[PDB]
Amino acid sequence: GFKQDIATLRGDLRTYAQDIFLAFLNKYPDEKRNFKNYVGKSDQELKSMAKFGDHTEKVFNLMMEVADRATDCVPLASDASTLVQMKQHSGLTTGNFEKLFVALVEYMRASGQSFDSQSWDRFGKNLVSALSSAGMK
Ligand code: MNR
Ligand SMILES: O=[N+]([O-])c1ccc(O)cc1
Repeated sequence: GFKQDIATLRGDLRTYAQDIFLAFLNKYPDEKRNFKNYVGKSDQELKSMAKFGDHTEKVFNLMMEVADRATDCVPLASDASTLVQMKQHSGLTTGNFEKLFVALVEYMRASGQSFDSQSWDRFGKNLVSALSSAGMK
C-alpha cells in the first residue's frame, strides 16, 4: 500500500525522484516556465546537472516525509502550510502540484511494480486541497 511505497521510493530515491520529475517535465513541457535552467537539455544531460539532481532529490526527500506524516493519504496541515509559505514556492498555484502528481501516478501505473497508484492519486488530490486551504491560489 501507500506506506510500503514510501519505503520503496526511499530505497532508490535519487533515481525515482529524477525519473518522476523528468516524466512531469516531459508530459507538461510548459512547466519549465518555473525551471528556466532546465530548458534545452535531454534527460541524460539533466541527470549530469548538479542542481537538477540535488534539488529534485531534496524535493522528494521532503515529499516522502509529508507522505509519511500523513494519515490515510491526508497530509498534516503544518506540512501544507510549509509548502505554501516557502519562498521557493512564491507564485506557484495548485495546478503545478496537481500536474506533478498526475505524472507520478502515471509513472507508477506504467511500472511493473505493485505501487498503490490509487493512494498516490488520493494523496495528490488531498495535498492540493490542503494547499488551497492553507492559502495557495
Ligand atoms: C511545478 C512546480 C513545483 C511543484 C509541483 C513543487 C512541489 C514540491 C513538492 C511536492 C509535494 C515538495 C515536497 C517540494 C519541496 C521543495 N521544493 Mn518545490 N516542492 N520548488 C519549485 C517548484 C515546485 N515544487 C521551485 C521553482 C523551486 C526552487 C527553485 C528550484 O529549486 O528549482 C522549489 C524548491 C523546493 C525545495 C528546495 C530544493 C533545494 O533548494 O534544493 C523543496 C525541499
Ligand atoms: O520535483 N520537483 O517538483 C522539483 C524538482 C527540481 C527542482 O529544482 C524543483 C522542483
